[PDB]
Amino acid sequence: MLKGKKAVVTGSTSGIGLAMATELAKAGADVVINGFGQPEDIERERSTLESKFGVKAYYLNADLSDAQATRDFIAKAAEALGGLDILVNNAGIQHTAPIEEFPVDKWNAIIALNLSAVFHGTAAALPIMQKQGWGRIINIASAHGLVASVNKSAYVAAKHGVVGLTKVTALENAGKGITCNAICPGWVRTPLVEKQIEAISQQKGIDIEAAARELLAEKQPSLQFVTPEQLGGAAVFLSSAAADQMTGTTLSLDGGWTAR
Amino acid sequence: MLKGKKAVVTGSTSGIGLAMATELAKAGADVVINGFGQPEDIERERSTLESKFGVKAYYLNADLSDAQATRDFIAKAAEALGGLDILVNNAGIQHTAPIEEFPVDKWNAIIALNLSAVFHGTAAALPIMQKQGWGRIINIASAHGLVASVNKSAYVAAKHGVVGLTKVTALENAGKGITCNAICPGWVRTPLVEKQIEAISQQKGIDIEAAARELLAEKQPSLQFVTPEQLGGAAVFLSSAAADQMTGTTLSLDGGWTAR
Amino acid sequence: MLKGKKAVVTGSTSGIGLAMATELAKAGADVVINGFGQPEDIERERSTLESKFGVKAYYLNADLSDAQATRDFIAKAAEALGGLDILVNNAGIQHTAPIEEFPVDKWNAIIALNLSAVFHGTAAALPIMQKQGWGRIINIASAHGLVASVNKSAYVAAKHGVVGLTKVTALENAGKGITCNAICPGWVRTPLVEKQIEAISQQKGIDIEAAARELLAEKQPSLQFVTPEQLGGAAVFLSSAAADQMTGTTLSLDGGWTAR
Amino acid sequence: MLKGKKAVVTGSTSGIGLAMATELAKAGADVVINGFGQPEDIERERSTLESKFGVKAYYLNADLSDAQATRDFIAKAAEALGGLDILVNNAGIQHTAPIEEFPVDKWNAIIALNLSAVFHGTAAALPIMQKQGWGRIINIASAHGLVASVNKSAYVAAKHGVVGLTKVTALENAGKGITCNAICPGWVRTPLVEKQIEAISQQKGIDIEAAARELLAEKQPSLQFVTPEQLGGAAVFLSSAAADQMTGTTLSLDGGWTAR
Ligand SMILES: NC(=O)c1ccc[n+]([C@@H]2O[C@H](COP(=O)([O-])OP(=O)(O)OC[C@H]3O[C@@H](n4cnc5c(N)ncnc54)[C@H](O)[C@@H]3O)[C@@H](O)[C@H]2O)c1
Ligand SMILES: NC(=O)c1ccc[n+]([C@@H]2O[C@H](COP(=O)([O-])OP(=O)(O)OC[C@H]3O[C@@H](n4cnc5c(N)ncnc54)[C@H](O)[C@@H]3O)[C@@H](O)[C@H]2O)c1
Ligand SMILES: NC(=O)c1ccc[n+]([C@@H]2O[C@H](COP(=O)([O-])OP(=O)(O)OC[C@H]3O[C@@H](n4cnc5c(N)ncnc54)[C@H](O)[C@@H]3O)[C@@H](O)[C@H]2O)c1
Ligand SMILES: NC(=O)c1ccc[n+]([C@@H]2O[C@H](COP(=O)([O-])OP(=O)(O)OC[C@H]3O[C@@H](n4cnc5c(N)ncnc54)[C@H](O)[C@@H]3O)[C@@H](O)[C@H]2O)c1
Ligand SMILES: CC(C(=O)O)C(=O)O
Ligand SMILES: CC(C(=O)O)C(=O)O
Ligand SMILES: CC(C(=O)O)C(=O)O
Ligand SMILES: CC(C(=O)O)C(=O)O
Ligand SMILES: [Cl-]
Ligand SMILES: [Cl-]
Ligand SMILES: [Cl-]
Ligand SMILES: [Cl-]
Ligand code: NA
Ligand code: NA
Ligand code: NA
Ligand code: NA
Ligand code: NA
Ligand code: NA
Ligand code: NA
Ligand code: NA
Ligand code: NA
Ligand code: NA
Repeated sequence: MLKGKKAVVTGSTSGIGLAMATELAKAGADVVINGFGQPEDIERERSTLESKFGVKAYYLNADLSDAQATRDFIAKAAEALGGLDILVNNAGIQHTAPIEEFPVDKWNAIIALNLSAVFHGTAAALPIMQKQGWGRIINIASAHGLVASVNKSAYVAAKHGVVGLTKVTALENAGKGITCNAICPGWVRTPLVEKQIEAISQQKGIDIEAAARELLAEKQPSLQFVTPEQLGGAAVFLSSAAADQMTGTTLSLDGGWTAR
Repeated sequence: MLKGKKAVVTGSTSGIGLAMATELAKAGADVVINGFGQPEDIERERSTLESKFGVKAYYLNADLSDAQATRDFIAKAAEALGGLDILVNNAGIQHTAPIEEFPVDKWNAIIALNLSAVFHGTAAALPIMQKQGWGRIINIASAHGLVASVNKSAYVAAKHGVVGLTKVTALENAGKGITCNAICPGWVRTPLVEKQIEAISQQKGIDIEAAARELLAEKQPSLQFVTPEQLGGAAVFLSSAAADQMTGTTLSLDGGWTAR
Repeated sequence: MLKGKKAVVTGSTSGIGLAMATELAKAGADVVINGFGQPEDIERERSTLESKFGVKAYYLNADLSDAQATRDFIAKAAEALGGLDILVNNAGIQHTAPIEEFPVDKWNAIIALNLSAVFHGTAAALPIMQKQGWGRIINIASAHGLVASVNKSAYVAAKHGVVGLTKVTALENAGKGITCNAICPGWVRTPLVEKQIEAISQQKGIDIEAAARELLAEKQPSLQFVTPEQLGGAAVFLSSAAADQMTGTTLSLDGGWTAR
Repeated sequence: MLKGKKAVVTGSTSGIGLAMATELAKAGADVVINGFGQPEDIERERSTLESKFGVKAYYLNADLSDAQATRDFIAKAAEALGGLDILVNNAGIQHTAPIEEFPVDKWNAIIALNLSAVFHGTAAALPIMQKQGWGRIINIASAHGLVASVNKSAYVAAKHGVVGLTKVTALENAGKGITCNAICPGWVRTPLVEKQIEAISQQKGIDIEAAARELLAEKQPSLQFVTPEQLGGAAVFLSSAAADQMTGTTLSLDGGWTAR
């Protein structure tokens, strides 16, 4: 249980981040959500976190590709919550192309969100955690923070960068009651992945589900998707006392991807 | 909760394994314990698992440096439990010396217990898990399955071997409902480590607790020990549904050791 | 021997890059050098590469923190050389501060040079190498592309990012006659490190050489610096036929840093 | 050049080890060879090392699955050579089967040769290298010392163990003029691999060369074999001055295997 804890989840209007916010709320944490989407859906998300799980929930819109907006977001989040115990740096994007064709603006956008926002969010959060002598920073990296695939230069670079940044954060705050770890998922069937399944299905002239199977077969030995719920469970474990001395490391939920 | 689950923990008469057995019993699992020690203490351990936590508990004595004894142990364990859902391959020993002075019999003993017993125990357990379509194999490796220190050739070799074996086990059983992962602790203050703290204290002419601090400072950035209870919590997480697609990987609870 | 080969070394007016350019020239390669410094020193460097080693050498000034300048540099380099066989992405900077004090502009500057320039330089070079069916891209990462230290968030993030980018580059160009690998040095006594030795010497109130010894003792088990000449040798090996099937990997010359 | 150096290569009657011995002899080293095979072929190998390359060469038969035989081999080798500068621990075997079907005797045989012989050979060599203040220990691990595949439990465990042992050796002898590193090949078309290509060809009902292509496609992005000659080149680089501060690490020549 995380009763009383104050959590922030970036990019929690969709996908993995939405499940993170849900699982933390179900554990008893008040939650700040963030991200893009339809305003009606976002407000329904916010209000149902409160009405289902009896916590406080706030939505703060911030484009975390902007450094100052990210730092201002963390301040506003901590003000809303009355503190900041758990930060989940989750927001991210993907774009696929070979390096020589990879758009410079897409490189910049992926580095800005998937890497730099993790730095800026961490930097803003840390003094709050340091003052109280407790904190969790949970970075959502990827299997692609540990290994590579073709046509994902920016994303692999960014995610490797997140794994490095995680280690530094941990070392700088070792023994302070603050841990920092990176959750490294394999394939999870969110909109980020559905776009790649569709692109495969076209390339190969197959139906969407045959394409999903081929995507899994190439990388993920279990031949099953990792679920957002599972990953929310992992974040809840990282937030627990059992994980007091788990810091600076990666937690891979990837169906065997990185074992081979 | 692991209500109804059937667990086996090797080397669970002391240290980390004793906490593993305790946490699994507290989660509702029936438990087979194993290891050396005073018979009066072992029977008190067994009986109090039952009387505290309302599960069944059995003690089976087996020297797991012997391959056939290890395989016979798993059979006897599964017969006692009426099945075998969770295997924790935990028993291990340590000996410190530079390579050219390292006793050949100690190399053999460390390889036999710390590596080969994990293979033989896994081999015996797997068909039971494969038939039922569910299982957890949880190998207790070390930070020394990922990095080295001086004067620990056999142990580092064995533990690296366990990390490799974990990956194979996972891959071979991917998608079958069976996962295999390695918990990689840093320093935990058990008798295995107390011997090294004492040897330091002599070498340096300091008291035992100053020696414990020096041991931590050299390797473990948090400057705190990992606890057996924490590691029992990690095993309980690995046994959970959230960890259905966590397989073939390492879970480091090491206070930052492997981050630097 | 690399007789006839056409090489480019970024940040080759100082330190490791200067030794890279020297060793490649000594092996018979024509060389484009790059970087900041005193014009008189740079021209002496250029002209003495030619007069000592009988190759052609060119200096192209480009601030590689600018993406378009980096891409324009590679074009100008290939035009000067009449081709482009070997690219050494070496230019880099360092800044030390804890995350919450780490200047946003320094984060941006380190990401731009130490990571993004590697992407932009690679992207520009690749089509030239792909057309000829041979190439070497040699990225100078660090031990800090594999592990972390305190107060080096941006640099560790960038260098981990370079290690990831290296892997992608390799995979995308597997079998094409092009390899991409990352050289990961430990401490090398260049101006980048002399600044840190000086900062230590002040912090600890010791002389510069006692500070150098303390810097080595903390991280580098050999207690010796890696030399620029050694690293130039490593680049010459990577450029050789023996390394035709060495791709996507790290070559650590670090006195044991990453072994522990 | 390694003129005057004294080298020992285990398992150098076939495959990678034969190329190791050849390249070291071509660099000017006297060489002790070792392994099984036809006596006429072995003597022709020995004598042609001498007649082609003008060095001394000796063949010492030792079954390195036996610890004392391994230690006695190193003594006899050093006596033949008049010293011992470079030790290449290369001899190894393979067997494929799922864990629950994996023969206990094959586990024991693979651990004994592929792991324990590396320990015993290292232990015997080290005092000779320590006394002279120079040495190279070059362990032939595998991609399977870093990652796993199915049906290779013993081999993956052993090779991970070699990677760990390499790190310890390096750390214990840091700064002494002795380095220890592990060469980690991908597929190399020796008899060890030809057996697996044949087993595939049967399983799939295809010709041998289509099977070789399928073997490469599954693991090795370059779609080319690594050659024994290349690996001999890598050993010659490790033996060079440029590699004085390369210690405790892995040198992967694997066509991209471990990048993904
Ligand atoms: N889906 C996978 O298979 C997978 C695997 C490994 C890691 N990841 C990582 O998981 C994280 C979540 O990804 P997902 O699959 O749930 O994707 P998703 O597209 O479902 O969700 C992305 C979330 O980030 C938000 N977002 C995007 N741009 C933003 C910006 N500039 N500022 C603030 N918010 C922004 C979106 O609105 C959304 O809430 C990402 O970091 C991704 O890299 C995903
Ligand atoms: N303590 C640490 O800091 C630490 C760190 C990393 C990993 N580990 C690993 O944790 C595991 C448990 O170690 P611990 O610190 O609790 O040590 P411990 O000495 O307290 O416990 C060892 C257990 O194994 C049993 N045992 C020993 N030899 C055996 C044999 N031949 N057959 C069956 N049982 C045997 C002992 O009786 C005891 O129950 C080991 O695998 C060890 O390598 C320990
Ligand atoms: N010295 C070490 O111990 C060490 C260890 C690991 C990795 N590295 C890496 O080695 C590489 C070289 O570092 P060094 O120690 O030789 O440092 P150095 O300061 O001696 O040399 C840096 C070189 O890069 C050039 N440079 C800097 N900013 C630039 C810009 N914007 N555009 C173009 N050129 C620029 C400099 O003019 C100089 O030629 C760097 O990538 C560094 O991260 C160094
Ligand atoms: N071929 C590959 O693709 C590949 C890939 C990675 C690593 N490796 C490793 O390379 C090394 C050499 O393998 P290879 O492919 O050249 O195989 P190989 O079968 O051609 O050669 C094996 C050598 O070891 C010798 N040998 C076997 N048993 C021995 C014993 N008990 N005592 C002494 N010598 C013994 C053999 O006689 C032979 O000289 C092995 O360690 C292997 O694990 C091979
Ligand atoms: C697996 C998935 C991710 O890493 O986000 C991908 O897009 O590669
Ligand atoms: C840390 C501890 C262990 O790995 O068991 C040790 O003995 O090194
Ligand atoms: C070792 C050195 C480097 O990585 O450049 C440092 O500044 O940490
Ligand atoms: C690649 C090869 C080896 O590792 O020896 C194999 O048998 O898997
Ligand atoms: Cl890929
Ligand atoms: Cl050490
Ligand atoms: Cl540090
Ligand atoms: Cl596999
Ligand atoms: Na709180
Ligand atoms: Na940003
Ligand atoms: Na059960
Ligand atoms: Na055994
Ligand atoms: Na390390
Ligand atoms: Na050329
Ligand atoms: Na740039
Ligand atoms: Na000699
Ligand atoms: Na042996
Ligand atoms: Na991999």
